Amino acid sequence: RPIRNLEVKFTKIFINNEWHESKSGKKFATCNPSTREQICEVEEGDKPDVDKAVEAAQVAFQRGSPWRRLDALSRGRLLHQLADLVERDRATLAALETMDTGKPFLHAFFIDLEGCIRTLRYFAGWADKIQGKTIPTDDNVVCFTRHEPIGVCGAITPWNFPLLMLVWKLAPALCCGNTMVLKPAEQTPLTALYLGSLIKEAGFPPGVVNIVPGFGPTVGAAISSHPQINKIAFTGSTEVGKLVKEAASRSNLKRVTLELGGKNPCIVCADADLDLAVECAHQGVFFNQGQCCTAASRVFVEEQVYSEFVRRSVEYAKKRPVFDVKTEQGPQIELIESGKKEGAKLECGGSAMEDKGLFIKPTVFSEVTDNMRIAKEEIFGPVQPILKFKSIEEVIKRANSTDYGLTAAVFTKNLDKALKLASALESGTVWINCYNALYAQAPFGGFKMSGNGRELGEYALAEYTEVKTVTIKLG
Amino acid sequence: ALPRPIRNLEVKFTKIFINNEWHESKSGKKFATCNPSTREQICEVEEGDKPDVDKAVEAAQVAFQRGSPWRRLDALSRGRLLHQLADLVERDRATLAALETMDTGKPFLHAFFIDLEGCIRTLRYFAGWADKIQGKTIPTDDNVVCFTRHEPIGVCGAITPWNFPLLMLVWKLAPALCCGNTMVLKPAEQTPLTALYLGSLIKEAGFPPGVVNIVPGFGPTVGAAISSHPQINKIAFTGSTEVGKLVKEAASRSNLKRVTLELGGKNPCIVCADADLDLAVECAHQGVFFNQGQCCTAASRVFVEEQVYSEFVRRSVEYAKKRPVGDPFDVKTEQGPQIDQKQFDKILELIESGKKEGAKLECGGSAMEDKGLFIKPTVFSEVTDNMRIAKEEIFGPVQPILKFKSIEEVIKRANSTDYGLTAAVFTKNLDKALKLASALESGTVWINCYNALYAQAPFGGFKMSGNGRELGEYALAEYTEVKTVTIKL
Amino acid sequence: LPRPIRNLEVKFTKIFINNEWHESKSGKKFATCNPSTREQICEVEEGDKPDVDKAVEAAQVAFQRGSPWRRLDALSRGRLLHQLADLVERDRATLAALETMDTGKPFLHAFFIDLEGCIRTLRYFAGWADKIQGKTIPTDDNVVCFTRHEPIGVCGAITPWNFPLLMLVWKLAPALCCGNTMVLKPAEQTPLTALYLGSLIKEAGFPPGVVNIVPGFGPTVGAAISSHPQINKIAFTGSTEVGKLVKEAASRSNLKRVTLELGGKNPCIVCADADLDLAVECAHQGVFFNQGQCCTAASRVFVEEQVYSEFVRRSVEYAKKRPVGDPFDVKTEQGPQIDQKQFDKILELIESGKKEGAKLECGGSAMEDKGLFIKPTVFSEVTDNMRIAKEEIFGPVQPILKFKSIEEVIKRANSTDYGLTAAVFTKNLDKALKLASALESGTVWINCYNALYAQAPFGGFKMSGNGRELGEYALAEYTEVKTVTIKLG
Amino acid sequence: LPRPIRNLEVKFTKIFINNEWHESKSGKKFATCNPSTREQICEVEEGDKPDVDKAVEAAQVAFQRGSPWRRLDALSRGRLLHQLADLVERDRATLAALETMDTGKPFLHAFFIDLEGCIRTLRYFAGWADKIQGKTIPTDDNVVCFTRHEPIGVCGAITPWNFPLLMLVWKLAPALCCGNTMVLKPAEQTPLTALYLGSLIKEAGFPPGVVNIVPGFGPTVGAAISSHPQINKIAFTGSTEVGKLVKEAASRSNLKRVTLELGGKNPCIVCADADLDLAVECAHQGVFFNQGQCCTAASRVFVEEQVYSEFVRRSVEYAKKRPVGDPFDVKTEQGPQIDQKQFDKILELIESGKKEGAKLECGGSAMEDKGLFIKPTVFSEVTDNMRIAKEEIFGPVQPILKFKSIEEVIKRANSTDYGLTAAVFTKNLDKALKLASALESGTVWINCYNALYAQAPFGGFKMSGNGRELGEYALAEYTEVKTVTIKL
Ligand SMILES: NC(=O)c1ccc[n+]([C@@H]2O[C@H](COP(=O)([O-])OP(=O)(O)OC[C@H]3O[C@@H](n4cnc5c(N)ncnc54)[C@H](O)[C@@H]3O)[C@@H](O)[C@H]2O)c1
Ligand SMILES: NC(=O)c1ccc[n+]([C@@H]2O[C@H](COP(=O)([O-])OP(=O)(O)OC[C@H]3O[C@@H](n4cnc5c(N)ncnc54)[C@H](O)[C@@H]3O)[C@@H](O)[C@H]2O)c1
Repeated sequence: RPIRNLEVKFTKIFINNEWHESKSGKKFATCNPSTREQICEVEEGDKPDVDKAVEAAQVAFQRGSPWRRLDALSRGRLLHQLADLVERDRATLAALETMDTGKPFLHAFFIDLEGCIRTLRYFAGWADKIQGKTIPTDDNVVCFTRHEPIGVCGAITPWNFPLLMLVWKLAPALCCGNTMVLKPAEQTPLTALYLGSLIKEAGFPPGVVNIVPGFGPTVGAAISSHPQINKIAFTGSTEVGKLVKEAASRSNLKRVTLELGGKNPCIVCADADLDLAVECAHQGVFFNQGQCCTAASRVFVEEQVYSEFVRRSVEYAKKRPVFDVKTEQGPQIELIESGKKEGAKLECGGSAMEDKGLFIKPTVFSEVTDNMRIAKEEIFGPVQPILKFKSIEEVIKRANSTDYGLTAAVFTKNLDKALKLASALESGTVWINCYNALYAQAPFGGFKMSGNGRELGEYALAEYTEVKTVTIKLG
Repeated sequence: ALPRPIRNLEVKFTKIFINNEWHESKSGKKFATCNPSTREQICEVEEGDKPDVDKAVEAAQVAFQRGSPWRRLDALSRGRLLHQLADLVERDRATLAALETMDTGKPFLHAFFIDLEGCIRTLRYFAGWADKIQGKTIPTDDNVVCFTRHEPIGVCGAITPWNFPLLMLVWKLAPALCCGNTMVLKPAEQTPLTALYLGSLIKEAGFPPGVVNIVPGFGPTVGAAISSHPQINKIAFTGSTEVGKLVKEAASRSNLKRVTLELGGKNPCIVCADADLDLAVECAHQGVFFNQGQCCTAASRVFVEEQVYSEFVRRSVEYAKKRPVGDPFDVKTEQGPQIDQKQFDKILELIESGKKEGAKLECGGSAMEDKGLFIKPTVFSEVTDNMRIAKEEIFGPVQPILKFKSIEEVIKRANSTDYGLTAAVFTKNLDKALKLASALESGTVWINCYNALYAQAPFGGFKMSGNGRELGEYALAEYTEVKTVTIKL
Repeated sequence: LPRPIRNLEVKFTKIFINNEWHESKSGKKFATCNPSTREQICEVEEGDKPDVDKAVEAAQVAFQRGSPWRRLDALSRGRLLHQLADLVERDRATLAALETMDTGKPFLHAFFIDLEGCIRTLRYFAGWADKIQGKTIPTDDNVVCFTRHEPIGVCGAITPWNFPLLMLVWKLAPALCCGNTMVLKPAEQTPLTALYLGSLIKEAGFPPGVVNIVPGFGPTVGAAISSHPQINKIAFTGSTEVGKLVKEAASRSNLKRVTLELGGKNPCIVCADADLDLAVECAHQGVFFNQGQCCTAASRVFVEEQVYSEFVRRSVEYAKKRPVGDPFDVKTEQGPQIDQKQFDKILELIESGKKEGAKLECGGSAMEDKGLFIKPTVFSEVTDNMRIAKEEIFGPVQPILKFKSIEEVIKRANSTDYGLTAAVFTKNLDKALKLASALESGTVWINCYNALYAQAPFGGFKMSGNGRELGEYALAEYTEVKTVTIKLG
Repeated sequence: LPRPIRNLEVKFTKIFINNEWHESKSGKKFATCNPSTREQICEVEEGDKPDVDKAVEAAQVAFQRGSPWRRLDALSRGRLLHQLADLVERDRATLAALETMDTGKPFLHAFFIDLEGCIRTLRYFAGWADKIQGKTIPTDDNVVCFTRHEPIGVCGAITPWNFPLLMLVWKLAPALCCGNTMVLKPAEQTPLTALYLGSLIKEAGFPPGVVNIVPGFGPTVGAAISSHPQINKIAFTGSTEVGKLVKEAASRSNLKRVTLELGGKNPCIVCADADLDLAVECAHQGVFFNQGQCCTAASRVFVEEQVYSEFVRRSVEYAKKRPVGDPFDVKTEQGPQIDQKQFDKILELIESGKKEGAKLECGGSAMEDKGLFIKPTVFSEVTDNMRIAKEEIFGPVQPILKFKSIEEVIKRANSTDYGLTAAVFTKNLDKALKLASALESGTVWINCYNALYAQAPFGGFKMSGNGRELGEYALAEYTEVKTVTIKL
C-alpha cells in the first residue's frame, strides 16, 4: 500500500482544465513536515491569477454555457464519476496528503479520503432533488420559488484536512450548478491540485473548477475582495474568517459561510459508561495531535467520578504508539506553563518528545478551572484539561461560557440527562455516547463565533443557492 | 366605508421601551420628528445612545435566558401571542395608520390598507409557523440516532428605514418572535412613532417583559451600538446599500453575529408589444410612483419595445398628470410629500440631470408649489442606459422610459447593474414570460403584475441588493440555528 | 372551574345542508339517550341515502370552480378556521355539556380534553392553510416542472361515539384547510355535538355547502357515503370490521380515497430501571381513561420480574381509590360506560380472566346495576394466551403481564396484527431508543401516555389503519398532487 | 447505433426466491410468444399460491429485524441500487431485446426509452436512500417529539404487459431504497425481463429474499399476493377492473396498503394559437407511441375550429408515413399489437367508430393479412358520445374532436371518470396556466407530450388511480410514519 517515493505530477495553476504558470513567474515551495525537506516548487498565484480564474468561472457559469445546459441528473453523474476516480486514485491522494501534512497514510486513506468520497456521492444524489416551492396565495395567481445557483463561489481551506475540507465545499457547490475558484493553504496545495486533474478526467467543462495556490494575503485576499465572486466558504482561523467577511462586505456583499474553531467541551456524568468516556474523550483531545476543529479542549467530569476518570486518562496517554502500518500520530506542521502558574496539576507529559520534530508529549491537567487560559484559549495541541462540576445546571452554564459553539459531547446513561444537555448546550453538534461521528448527510457547523452557515446534509444546499420568487397574475 | 382620518392625533408614546416599561434617555436628550406635510414638528422623542442600547440588550438577553417565561412557552402559545398582537394592531389600526401618515407623508388610506394590512397578515402568517418549525430525523447507521433541532439564535437586532417604518420592523419582528428569540429594535430617526406605539401593544398582548425592546435614536450612534454588540446574535437591516456594508462589516468585526440585509435596487419593468398595454401601463405607473416613489421595489427602468413605445409613453403621461397630489389625510390624494428636505433635493437635482443629459421630458420636472416638499409626477422618454436617471436610485416620483428591440437584448440591459431586488415583465407570451423569469437576476420577478407581495412568499435580493430572505418559510432560516444531535447506542 | 349545565336543552337536531336545517326526506327520526341518567334526551332526524344524495351535491356545488369557497385566498381559508375555533371556545361549556350528556364523559374531561383538543387542532390547521406547498422540480434546461397540492374534493367523515366531536375535528380541520368540502356523519349514539358545530360553521362564515352533516345509522347513511359515486375521499374512525367494509365499498364504487383509524391492542412496557411511581400513574390513566373506551387504551401492560409485584399493588391503590360517579360532579374521574350493551360486553371478558386463571387485585364486578358503572379492575399473572390480553376489551381492565428480557418483550408486543400506540418506561437512554425503534406502533410514548399534539401525527400500523391524522402528514390525505410540466421553445 | 440481437437465447425461466431459481410446485409451465413472429419463445415456470407463500415467506425473513438487509446503512442501500443500475446499463441490449421479443416493442424504442427509464429511475432513488427524513416537531419545553419514516414491510408489485420492466422498476426502485422486501409478479404475457432482472439483483449483491419473482397468472398468483395476510403493501399497475379487485382483497385480508395506477381517457387540447406543427407531432407520438398501448395515450384530441381541418390533414400525413414493421429493423416505429385478444379488441372499436359516423381519414383495418399489425388510423368529426371517444382503445387510433370555447373544452375534458394525464398546446400564458389549473389530471403537459422524469411524480386523479410514483412523493408510499414522543 504505502507509496513512499511518490512523484508529484501537478504543481501548476488549474484554470479552464489547462495547466498554467504564474503571471509573475513566482513559485513557492512545499515541504514534507515529517522530513523537513522540500518536496517541490508549486506555482505562486497572486491577484492577476485570481482574475483569470474568476473570468473562467464566469464564462462557464454564463447562461447558455455547457455546464448550465446540463440537465440535473447529469450534474449528478459527473460527481459520481469524480468520486469513482478519487476512489480509483485513492492511495495516491492518500500518499500525497501524507506527504504535505504528516498525517499517517492509513488515516488519510481511511478518514480524509473516505470522507471525500462519501461526501461526493452524498451530494451527487441532491442534484435532481433541489426543489423550490409552489406557494398558495390568491385565486388569480401562480407564485413559486426557484432555487437558483448563486454563481462564482470561492473556497479557502486550512492545512489540517486540506482535501476533505475542500471537498466539503466543492460537492454541494457543484451539485447546485455553481462554478468555483479554489485556494488550498500554502502549506498543503498538492491533493487539491491533483483533484483538478481528476475534475478534468471526470468530464466537468472548463472553468467550472479552477485552482490557484498561493498565500492568504495575496491569493486569498484577492478572492474575498473580488467584485465578481458571488459567494465564499472559508475554513480556517477565527482571526482570518473575520477578515474574509470584512472583505466581502467592502467589495460586493458576496455571501460568506465560515467554519472556524472552538473550545469544545466533553461532559462526563457520574452515571456515564466511564471507560468509553475516557476512550472517546481521549480520541477527542488528542486525535491528529489536537489539530482538528472538533478537538475536545474542555473535559468536564462529575465529582463522584473525577479522580477515577483522570487516572484512566493518564493511563491512556502514554500507551499508544508513536507511512508505517502502526503509526498513529504524525508531526506538527506556553499554555502548559500558564496552567502551572495558575495552579492546575499535571499528571503526565509537560514537555517535548525527543529531538526529531515538533512533537509534544500527551499532557493531562487536573484541578483545572474556568478562569484558566487552558480552558479559555484554543490550544491547537495535545493538552487535556479536566475540570470538575457538581450540578448538571452548573456544567450547562460553564460549558456555554465561551464565544464558541462548534461541537459538544455528553456521556451518560440517563435518557433525561442526555436530551436535557443536548437541548441546553450551545453547539452546532452534540454527540451523546460518541465523539467525531460525522456524516455526509448530517449538517456540521458552529454557533456563535465558531462560524456562520452549515456544511454537509441538506442544509448545505441553502448556502449554495439563491432563492428567486416568480409571482404571476392571470387575467 | 373608509376609516375616518385622525388629523388631531396626539402622540402618546415617545420614550424608550425596555423591559415592558418606558424610560427616558440615559443622557436625558431628545430629538424631534416633524410632519412632512404640515412642516410642523409633531413631538420630541427620546434620543438614544450606546448606554441605552446596552440597557436594552441585557433585557433581551435576560428574557432569552434558559428558564425564562419566554423560553418555557409552548410553541403554540408563542404563536397565540403573535395572534393576539395582530388583534391589537387591527383594533388600533386607524390610530397606527395615522401615526405612519403623520411621520412619513404617506396617504392615510395607503398606510391603512397597505402598510397595516401587511403588518397584520404577516404577523398572522408567522403566528402560524410557530409550531411548524421542524427539524429533521436523518438516516445514518443502524446503531445511531441522528436528528436536527432548529434552535432560536438568541438576541436579534432590527434597524429599519423611514419609507416603511412599521412594515419593515414587523417583517423582522414576526418571524423573529415566531421562532422564539428576543429583540432590540431601532427605527429610523425620521420615523420613530409607529414603532413606539407598537411598544405599548406588544405589552398589552402579553409578551413577557424583555422579549421586545425599542431604542430609538441615530444611525452612527444606536445603529452602530447594535451592529457592533457582542451579545447580539443576528441582525436584520433594511436600508441604503452603503449602510449595509457598514453594518455587515461591524457584525463581522465584533462577534461574527449574523446578518440579513435588504438594500435598494434598480428595478427593471419590461414591456413587450404582445403585452396587455393597458395593464402594463397601469402597473408600471403604480410601480414607479407608489409611496411617492420612495420604495425599494420601485420601477426605476421601464423598458418598452419600439412597436408599442410611443403609445406607452402617451398612456403613461396621462396617468402621471391625472394622479392626485396633496394632503395625506384627504381621501382622494394618492401622492404626498417627500419625506424631508434632503430627498426633495436629491430627487430635484437628479431631475435636472435627466434634462442636462438630453432626455425628452413628458410631464412635471419641478417641485409643485413652494409650500412644501411636493414633486410633480415626472415622466422621461428617449431614455438610455448611461443617463444618471438610468443608473442611480431616484427614490422619487420619476418614470424613466427606455427602449429595446430584442428580448436577449433587454435581458443584458436589465442585468447590467450591481443590484437585483425586483423585476417585472409584461407579455402575453408563455415562452417569453418564463424565459425572462429564468434570466432576470432579481429575487422577485413579477409577470403581468407589480408590487404583488405575500407574507408567504419570500423577499430579498441578488447580488448587492441584499443577503438573506424575508417573508415566507424561508424567513425562518434567518432566525434559527441548526443543531445536529448524533447518538450512538 | 366552569359550572356544569345539568339540564341543557338541545337546539340543533336536524340535517345540516347548505347552512340550513332540514328534516329527513322519509320523515323518520331516532332518539339519543344519556348513560348517566338513562333518560332519552331528544329525537334527532334520521337520514338515509336521499339525505346523503342531497348533501353530496351541496358539497359538490360548493367545491365547484368559481365558488366563493374556491376563490378564497389561502389566508382567508385559515381565518375561517380561526374564527370557528373562537366560537368553539365561546360555546365551549355548552359543547362540553352536550358531549357529557350524550356519552357519559365526566363533564370536565369533555371540557379540558375533548374540546381543548378540537380547539387546538382547529387552530393548528388554520395555520397550515397558506403553507400547503408543492414543489418546483429540476428536470431539463428547457422545462419548467412543478407540482401543485390540490384539494381532493367532497370528503366524507364517519366517526365513532367515544370521542364524537374530537374525531370529527381531526378530519374537518385539515380537510377545510386544504380547501375541500365535506359531508359529515356522526355515530347514531352521539349525534348532538356535531349538529351543534354546524351552527358554528354557519356563524363563523364558511359558505353554504362547504360542510354538511347528515346524522343517521351506519348501515344506512354511512354505507351511502362509502358507496357514493361523487364522494372523492373518506376518513373513517371506528372498529376494524366496519373499516374493511368501507374500504371494500370504496373500491367497488369510484376508488375514492380512504384513510382509517381502527383499534389496536396497545402495549405498555415497563422496565426495572423505570421511575416506578410515574410508570404506575401512566399505565393507570392509560388503561382507564375515558372508561377504557379509547382507541389509545393500554390493553397489555408488561412489567419486568424484579419490579413486578410492587407495580401491581400501587396500580390497585390507584384503581380502588379513583372516584367513579355522576359526570357533572367536579371530583368524578370516571363516568358511566356508554350504554347498557358496551357495559355488558366487557363483564363477559372479566370472567375470561377468572375462567383461565388470573389473580384479580381490585374490582371485578359491575358496581350497582341501575347505572352503567364497573369498578376499576386490575388483573395480574396475566399471560399471552389469555383472551383478556388479546381481544379488544373496550373498558376499565388492567391486564398485567410478566417478562425478563428486552428481546422477549419486543416480539410479544409486536405479535398482534395491530400497532396504533405503544409506551415505554425506563430511565435508560439506549433501552428507550432501542424499543422506540423496535416497536411497530404509529406512536411510541416514552415515560408518558396519551401525550398527543395537533402537531404530531397519529395513525396505526398494520390492521390498526392506514393514513395519518394530525401533524403535517395529515394534509397529504386531503390533497391530490398534480404535476404541471411545461416545455419552452 | 446499438445492434439488434435477433435470435437471442433466453437463460432465465424459473421462479426467483432467496436468490435461487426454482421450479413450480406443480411443475407446470406456461408459454411465452413473440407478437411479431407468432412463434413461441420459451416456456416459463407457472406459479400459484404455494409458490407465492414460499416467496412471501422469504421476503418476511429478509425484512426480519436483525436481518442483513435491515442492518445495511443508509448509503449502502443506495450503493446496491446504483450497482443494479450499473448492471442494467451493462446488459441494456440483452434486456431491450427481451422486451421487444416479449412485447413487440421496437428494439430502439425499448432501448432508448424503456431501459433508459429503468436506469434513471434506479439511479434517482439510489439517491434518496440516505435522504429519507422524518421531522423533529416542537411541542412543549418538557417534550422531545420526532417522526421516523420506516419501511412498511413486504411489498407486492403487479404490473401490466405494456411496460413490463419499466413499471416493475417504478415500484422496486423506491421500495428498495426505503428498506423494504418485495414479491414481484409480472404479466403472464411478458415475464422475461422481470426474470432477467433477478440475475442482476443477485449479481449486484442484494441479500437473498430481498426481491422475489413469481411469474404466472392474475387470478392465481396476483390473487395470492393481493390477499396475502403477510404482505404489507401492494403496488398495482393495470386495468381499473383488476385494480378494484386488488383493492377489495387488500381490504378483506389484512388491510394492506394499496397504490394503483390505472388507465385514463386522456385529453390533448390544441388551441388555434398553438404551434400547430408542434401540436401535430406531439399529439401524433402521444396516440401512437407503443402501438397505442400506453396509459399516457392521448385518446381524445380536442382541436379548436380554425385550425381543426388543417390539424387533421397533417395528422394523417404523419399517420401514413409512420413505418410499421419488424421491431428489430432500425426504420420501424410501430410494431405488432401485443397479442390476439387486443388485436381483435382494437379492430372492433375501429368498426364502432365507423358504425357511429366518424369520418375515417386513414387505416380502419388490420394490415399484413395475418400478423398482429394494425394500420395507423385517424378518425375525424368525432363527438363525445361515440365509443372511440369513451373507451380506452389501447391501439393506434387517433380520435379527433372539435371545440369552440375554452370552458367547453375544460368541461368535456373533465367529463370522464379518469384523470391520469392531459396536455395543452398554446402560446398564451394565461390560457395555459388556467387550463393547467382546471384540468383534473395527475399530469398536465404544456407544449409537449409524454415528458416524464424520475423526479416528477406520476399518478391518477379520480378512477385513474390513487397515490404516486416517481419523485419524492413515491417515498411516502413505501414508508410508514412513526411518531416518537418523550417526556422528560
Ligand atoms: N440604492 C440603495 O442601496 C439605497 C437604498 C435605500 C436608500 N438609499 C439612499 O439613502 C437615503 C436615505 O437613507 P435610508 O434611511 O433609506 O437608509 P439608511 O441606511 O440611511 O437608514 C436606515 C437605517 O439605518 C440606520 N443607520 C444609519 N447609519 C447607520 C450606521 N452607521 N450603523 C447602523 N445603522 C445606521 C438609520 O438610523 C436607519 O435606522 C436616500 O437618499 C436614498 O437615496 C439608497
Ligand atoms: N383502465 C382500464 O380499464 C384498462 C387498462 C388497460 C387494459 N384494460 C383491459 O385489460 C386487458 C389487458 O390487461 P392489462 O395487463 O393491461 O391489465 P390487467 O388488469 O388485465 O392485469 C395486469 C396485471 O394484473 C394481473 N392480474 C390479473 N388478474 C388479477 C387478479 N385477479 N388478481 C391479482 N392480479 C391480477 C395480471 O396478471 C398482470 O400481472 C385489455 O384487454 C383491456 O381490455 C383495461
